[PDB]
Amino acid sequence: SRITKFFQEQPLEGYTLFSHRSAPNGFKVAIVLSELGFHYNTIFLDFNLGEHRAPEFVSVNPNARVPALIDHGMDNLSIWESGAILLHLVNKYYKETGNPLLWSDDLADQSQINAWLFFQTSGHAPMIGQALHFRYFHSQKIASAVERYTDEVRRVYGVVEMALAERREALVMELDDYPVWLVGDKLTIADLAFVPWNNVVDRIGINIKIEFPEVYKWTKHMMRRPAVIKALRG
Amino acid sequence: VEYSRITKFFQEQPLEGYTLFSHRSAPNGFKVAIVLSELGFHYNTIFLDFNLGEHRAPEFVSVNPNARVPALIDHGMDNLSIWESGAILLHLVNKYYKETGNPLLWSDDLADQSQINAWLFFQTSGHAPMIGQALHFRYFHSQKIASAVERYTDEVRRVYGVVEMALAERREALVMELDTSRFFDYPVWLVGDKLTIADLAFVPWNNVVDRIGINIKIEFPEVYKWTKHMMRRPAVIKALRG
Ligand SMILES: N[C@@H](CCC(=O)N[C@@H](CS)C(=O)NCC(=O)O)C(=O)O
Repeated sequence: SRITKFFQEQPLEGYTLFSHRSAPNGFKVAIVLSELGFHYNTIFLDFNLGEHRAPEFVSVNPNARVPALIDHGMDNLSIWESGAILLHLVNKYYKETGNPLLWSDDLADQSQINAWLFFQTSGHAPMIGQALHFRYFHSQKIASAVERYTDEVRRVYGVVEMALAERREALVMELDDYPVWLVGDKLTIADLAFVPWNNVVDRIGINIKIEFPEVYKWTKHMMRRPAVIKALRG
Repeated sequence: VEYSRITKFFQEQPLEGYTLFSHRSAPNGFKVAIVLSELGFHYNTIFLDFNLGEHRAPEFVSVNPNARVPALIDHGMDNLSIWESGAILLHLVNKYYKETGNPLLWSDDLADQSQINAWLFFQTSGHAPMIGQALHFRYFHSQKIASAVERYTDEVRRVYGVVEMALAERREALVMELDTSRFFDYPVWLVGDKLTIADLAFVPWNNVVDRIGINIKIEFPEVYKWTKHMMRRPAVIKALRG
């Protein structure tokens, strides 16, 4: 219950992140949190000891998974889905700052960003997770099952790859080496949501540098960003 | 592969309003319709013929790069195009909010918005997909894999447990909040003690789970009442029916 008295004298400001030393989705919030300049504690839970299943924590995230973020300033608000946490942070920053950093003050851009973000957490992350399970942890080796998800994951990358190619193509049509982004010709939580998972697809035989050119650049760019490194060391 | 029809659509696009690209067996398609309907937004639905490869129409893969449904076009906003059911809902509730002043199925307070998304993502991230895999192995995979079918059926029963537990707490709340009992059948919601897109998002699928052998009414009491109130609403009925 190391989480108990952590709930009897909580901070007056700042944030407390609930992640795991390997949870890619946990890294999603770290990166965004660092990028926006928010100061935050980080509590790494141990799945094996079942800590993400203990009472005091599912009181924070009923689903009992990571990440989960306590917003101390907002009277210790609890947000749990990584996607929910990102939209909360960029919203929170735009409200305090007046500058849509990693976000957008335009409605059509927000929709396009939410689109790529929902697509990421629902069509990209889950499938990868599934691919990982059948290749490394499922109670039995079943190729058809692994192929299913690795294939789907390639379908997804093909989607983003073609998307980035059109953006590039659009840029290059500037005949009178630049980074490309999914929305608004600017980096947003739409792009950063993919990096944590992009760095792990090799464990399932997907070579981005060889298979997805525009994606390799897109992600080489994000990986070179301090915050992404400044919090990817586990 | 005949999408000569879909191509015609993109040359003569309506002035303003909304067009929805869905399919008669797409729960997520109806999740959109249901909300598009609760907010009073008029719209025409195009049911893409996947068998004819209409979802591969170059014109359609520009609106929705992922060639999947739903997909909503906001003609009013210069034919803008949103493609994730979750992204479509948020578009609607925000659009509705700045155009009326009243956040129907939404919330005007930052906190409540975070809590609504939480459930919303949970529904699009952990609910729909697992139900899609359970359904896949139990019915369409290339071979029988009982362990794969059990794995996903369990996840669906586990996520349902989360919602059920969530709704149970909300009930206990209201109760010991005016009984200082009859109020054991007063409508309850996930956030703000009001119906929101957080709640509605689930109804389309909640009628799909019998196919994987889950009996909500017998196994999820709180969920059962929850879905039944939403099902009695005129706007919901019109949506699922059309
Ligand atoms: N839909 C959630 C997924 C949460 C999730 O599955 N998190 C993983 C870590 S990436 C976890 O908690 N795994 C522990 C387990 O499954 O027991 C999100 O995107 O935040």
